[PDB]
Amino acid sequence: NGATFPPCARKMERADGPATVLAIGTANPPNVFDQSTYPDFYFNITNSNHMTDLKTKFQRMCDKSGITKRYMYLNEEILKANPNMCAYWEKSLDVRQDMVVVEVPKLGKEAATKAIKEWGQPKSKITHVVFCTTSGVDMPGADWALTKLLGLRPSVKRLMMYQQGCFAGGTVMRVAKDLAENNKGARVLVVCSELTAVTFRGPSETHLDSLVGQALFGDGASAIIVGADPIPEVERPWFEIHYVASNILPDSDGAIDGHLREVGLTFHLMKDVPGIISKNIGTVLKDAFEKVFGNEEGEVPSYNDVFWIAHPGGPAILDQVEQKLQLKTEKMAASRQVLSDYGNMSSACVLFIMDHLRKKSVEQKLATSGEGYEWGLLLGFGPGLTCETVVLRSVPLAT
Amino acid sequence: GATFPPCARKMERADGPATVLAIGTANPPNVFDQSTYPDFYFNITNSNHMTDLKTKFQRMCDKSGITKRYMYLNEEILKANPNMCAYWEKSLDVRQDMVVVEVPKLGKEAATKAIKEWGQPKSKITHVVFCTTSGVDMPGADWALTKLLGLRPSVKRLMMYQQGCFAGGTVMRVAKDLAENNKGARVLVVCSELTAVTFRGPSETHLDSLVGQALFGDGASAIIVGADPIPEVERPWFEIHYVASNILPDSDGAIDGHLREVGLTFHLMKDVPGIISKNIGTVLKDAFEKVFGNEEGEVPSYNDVFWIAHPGGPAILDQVEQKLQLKTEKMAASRQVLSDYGNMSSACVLFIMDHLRKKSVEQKLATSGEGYEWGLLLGFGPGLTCETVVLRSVPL
Repeated sequence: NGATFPPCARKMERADGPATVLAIGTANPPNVFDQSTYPDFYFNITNSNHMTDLKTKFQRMCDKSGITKRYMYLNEEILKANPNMCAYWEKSLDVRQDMVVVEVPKLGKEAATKAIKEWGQPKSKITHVVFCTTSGVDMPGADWALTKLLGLRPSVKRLMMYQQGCFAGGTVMRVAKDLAENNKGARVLVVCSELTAVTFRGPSETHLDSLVGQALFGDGASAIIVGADPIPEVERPWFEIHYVASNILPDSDGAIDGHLREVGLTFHLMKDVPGIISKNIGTVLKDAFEKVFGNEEGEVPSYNDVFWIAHPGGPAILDQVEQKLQLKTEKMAASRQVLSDYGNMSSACVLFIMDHLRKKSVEQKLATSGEGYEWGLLLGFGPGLTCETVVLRSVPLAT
Repeated sequence: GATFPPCARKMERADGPATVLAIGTANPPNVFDQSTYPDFYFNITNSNHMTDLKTKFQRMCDKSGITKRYMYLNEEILKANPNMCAYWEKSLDVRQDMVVVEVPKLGKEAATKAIKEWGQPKSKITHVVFCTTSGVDMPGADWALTKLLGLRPSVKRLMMYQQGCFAGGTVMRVAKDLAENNKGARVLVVCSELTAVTFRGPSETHLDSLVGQALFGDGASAIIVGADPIPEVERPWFEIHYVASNILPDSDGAIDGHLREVGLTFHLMKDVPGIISKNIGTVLKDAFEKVFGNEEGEVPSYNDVFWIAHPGGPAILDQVEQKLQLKTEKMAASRQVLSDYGNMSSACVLFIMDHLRKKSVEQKLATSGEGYEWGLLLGFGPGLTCETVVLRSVPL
């Protein structure tokens, strides 16, 4: 028998509208690093100035990175007091953990305070917390730590996403979607907070993929408030989450691997990451657009007629996706702007881009929060090789 | 505040409650008798000179409520790794080498059993939730499990790392929203825990680390969760109706865990059984109001629901029983798993769920929950976090 007790009404009432972004806040550590002269600083502080050839290669990596500056919790004083972090391969995890278990929820709190202020509702209305970081682990997690720092209700429903990597900006959108939609009244605080203190290390002539990481990764935290059924005249919608998908791309074993070791977090590239992403992105998107839009003539937007939020893992990914899909160069502009101003902040990146997109749209008096377009994409890429796809709708603006 | 015109939900949602459709479990092959574990433990850590500490540990084991545990570790592995037999040696790297391979492996064993019971093609799994407190890696154990099972590369994964002992409740809360908000979703949930990250030699000045050595065992459990079971094809066992999370008052620092170069370290700083047992009544009173209302004759007593309680240790079960005035039968299923397996962290509560339905079938009871319609699943861990889940059984 597949017998069951008599049905009862859904005991936890669900919402009816789509999960909606209601506020966005961001924060970065206070130490600014100009990319043009980062090689000078980096080879000085790692006591590596005798590696003249390797410094030239690193100057090339920095010059070609698409990054103008980065923010970091680390500075010269902290690094000098921790020589094991300045070496390429010395036991360090303990001091790295000591830093990030405190500083990632601290930075997350700064971003969350800004999101909550914009939202304009009292903190006690937050029912769910999603915390995402690739920088350290602890028990209780950063989610608990953030709850304490902000003074949220002790009954918030928390989800702690540790050690996930660069695609997880897409993942948290996918997680928040179901939380918000399946729970009437739920208001989800999503915080992504990333610090390079776990990955910073000195240079090695035989590990150029680890060196690329030293040129690309920067610090940042972003926070959003997600809910369904926004309260009219009280809350303000900015983006709607309509579709989510995840894909391990074909032939991509080992493309991006990271290991938490006694020497800290190591970062490995072993496949042509921009090549794998660009080779497969068309089928990923074609499937997503079919699910969202169907396929009747004149009903499916062209890729040039949606807004783009693409994780800028490096400039080559954006370049090769733009080439493969024949995007006009303005499509990737917002994603490139955040790469320029902040570098690769791992999971936090895509929310910085989302914030930049709406703020530029308002300033330039465009017809929507997504550059004048109704529909858009948010894409995360990372270990797997995992591609996270999110189809969004903007909101109309007065032009 | 304007929006575009509303449209129908683009990913259709389900209508019924999230339902447990299958359960499978698995344990490493090395069995450890709890009565003689102090002999084994003090020998393999070369600590036989700590005569008074061993007496203390024999007492802890005698009173643990545990008869046996399963572990990936054994004498051979431990002799090859003296840095794990010391109290405080750099070891993380070898611990990680073990658990990044072995926790998805053990999870795959439990998952294959769940999937076989479920009876549906594995390509029908749409989501994976992987939960562990044993190691971290990128890609994570969710990706590894997906590869080992041959699941569809488009499965939507949720990787829950470094969670701790409450997370068996957390994954029920996560699976609920995944299943209910997505028509057709079938969620593979796996909890897999290995003591290789926490095992270490004894210290006469850190008795709380000695607690973990007496209580923690290894295991993995897997469930298939979905809403709207396919008629005459899938078989419901339990329904998820209500979930809540609470950080209990005055519990700051009661249970901390840190991942260090010496592995995962375990710290107890307040009266954990006391904090849980003194605050659980308020938590459950709230959940029962939300689920059943406040009307005379409408709300079941705690004695008239089935219990699935994370057996962090015997004192938690004993004090919850006393503070809530439970008859002794209520904690029996939870105590049975503690006896047969020890504290398997997040995986425990799903072992208890499996035992409960299996004992119900073999004893020809009226429901999959010991004959009771409504039940509770509780997880407890760092925070101090209490995860509460109200379940419904099915008639038998």
